[PDB]
Formats: sequence, structure tokens, C-alpha cells
Amino acid sequence: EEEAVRLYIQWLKQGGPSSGRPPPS
Repeated sequence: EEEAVRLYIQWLKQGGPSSGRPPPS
């Protein structure tokens, strides 16, 4: 699934944009 975005999803999994984290989108 997460490959190239595994490093983004890690953010989105970090707690999500919800957490206040900046999307490495």
C-alpha cells in the first residue's frame, strides 16, 4: 500500500492531520 507515501502516511498515521501535523503531501 504505502510505498512512496509511506512517509506521508506515516504522518497520517501519526495521528493524522488531526494531530496538527503538516501534510508532507
